[PDB]
Amino acid sequence: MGPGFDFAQAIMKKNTVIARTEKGEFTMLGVYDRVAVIPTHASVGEIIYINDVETRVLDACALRDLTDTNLEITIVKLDRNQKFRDIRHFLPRCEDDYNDAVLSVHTSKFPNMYIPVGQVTNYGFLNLGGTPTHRILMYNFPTRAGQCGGVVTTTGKVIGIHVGGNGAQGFAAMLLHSYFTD
Ligand SMILES: Cc1nnc2n1CCNC2
Repeated sequence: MGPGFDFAQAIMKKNTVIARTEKGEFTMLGVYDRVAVIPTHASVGEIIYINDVETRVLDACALRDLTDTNLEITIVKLDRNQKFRDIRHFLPRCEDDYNDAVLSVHTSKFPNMYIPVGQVTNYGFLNLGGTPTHRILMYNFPTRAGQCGGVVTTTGKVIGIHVGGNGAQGFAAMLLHSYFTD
């Protein structure tokens, strides 16, 4: 409907896939080449389904800050026959707060969904389903089961991936440019 949705739509159409693990279906953001991100609670194994295609996982690391605290981001390298559009130039370099964000989701259950979540706080520390977690972004929208992995964007920036909520607020793990230097 406007410039926020236009940026979000561009990321969803070219840079997302449907990832299925033994823990369910997730929005998965492709970042560059065969490299994508997914919430660590997806529990990525040796084999993952990508748009219902059986895919070998070539390498996978969980992201953790230098305090040895969970960031809730898993980076995955897929044995896929096609590269993603490189979107690393849309990743912020530093922790920040934001105006006017959209949360975008694409699953079997929630196809082509775009939520205007408004203002995004650099919240920092969150106890996330019992796990101390750093670099959390917070927005005042009552997000639900099915939205994990959902991509959080502003006009010009891909800022995070949705990892939880409490029924009043939603929470996203920051994406930073330094996670994806090759
Ligand atoms: C690409 C990339 N960046 N960090 C990681 N990877 C794939 C292997 N695991 C960790």
